Amino acid sequence: GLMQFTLPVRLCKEIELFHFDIGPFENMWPGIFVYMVHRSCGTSCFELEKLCRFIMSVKKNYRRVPYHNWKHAVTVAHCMYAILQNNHTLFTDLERKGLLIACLCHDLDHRGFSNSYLQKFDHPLAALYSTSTMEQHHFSQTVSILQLEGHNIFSTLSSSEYEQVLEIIRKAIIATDLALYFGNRKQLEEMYQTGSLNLNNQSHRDRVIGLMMTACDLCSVTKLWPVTKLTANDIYAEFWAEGDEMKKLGIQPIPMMDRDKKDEVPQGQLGFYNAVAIPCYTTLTQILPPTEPLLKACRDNLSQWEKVIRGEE
Ligand SMILES: O=c1[nH]cc(-c2ccncc2)cc1CCc1ccccc1
Ligand SMILES: [Mg+2]
Ligand SMILES: [Zn+2]
Repeated sequence: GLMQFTLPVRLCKEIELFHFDIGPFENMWPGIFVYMVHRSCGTSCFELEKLCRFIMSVKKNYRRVPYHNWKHAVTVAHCMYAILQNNHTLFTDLERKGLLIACLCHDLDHRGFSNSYLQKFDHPLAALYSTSTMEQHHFSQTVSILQLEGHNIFSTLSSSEYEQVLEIIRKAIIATDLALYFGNRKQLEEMYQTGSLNLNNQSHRDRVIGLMMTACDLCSVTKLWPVTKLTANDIYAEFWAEGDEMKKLGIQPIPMMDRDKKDEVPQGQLGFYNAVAIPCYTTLTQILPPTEPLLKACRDNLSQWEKVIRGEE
């Protein structure tokens, strides 16, 4: 356990910031992840040999899709890490352990398609799981990987702690279903304004961790503009392939997914920042004030999209 992980100076400093980009070197992503677990949870919360084997099995089960890939998994885990490090005392030993793993695992074996497309195509996963289709799959793949010989990073936990951490991970991954986000934020909003929000209420924690998962999952909108803009290209590469596949089933896709309607991209972003990103990070800052930088960066990027529309770039 005397084996620390250390990053080069620039990464060591930049990694603490909400807008850190993990960079184009795939082979450094596992070290970045281990470094985040060690600083977030202690050097003592996982057997390194088991952690390393788990990370490489998780990596192996992300597919080579334009956006919902291994890079996304680590980007989302880094954002969660920035949140946990800026709210040290608000989270239990187990929550910290569970949530970084939840984030690395949250999109396992994603095929590049929405729950909507699964249902319309009539994929087997849509009969097996009627709602949060991909998200029940991702949690399923997580549990499968935990049961591979030498992969149970949670072996040291008491039997009850083990059930607590797998329940934190399960609610965490399900919460990445953006259809569940809207109600979840409205309830948190109401509960914080009426003053009822109580973090000793497990069901209240659940909702808050759900909102953090949405915040970490959407964190491309909180980066520096060139990262945000270039991540949007990869996001649209999947959306447009899905629209192509909708058209192949005889269905007109929503314009966001229709590569004929690229013209409408800037206005689509406006919609999304106003309907989703800004409310998400607004509510998140109200409940966890040290996450304000996510809201500020999101606001700057909305402003950058406004400039794109006004032909100023
Ligand atoms: O970072 C993201 N991750 C996921 C989403 C998303 C959109 C719709 N449904 C589910 C998740 C959008 C963004 C960024 C904003 C964005 C970029 C590109 C296209 C449209 C919106
Ligand atoms: Mg997902
Ligand atoms: Zn995701």
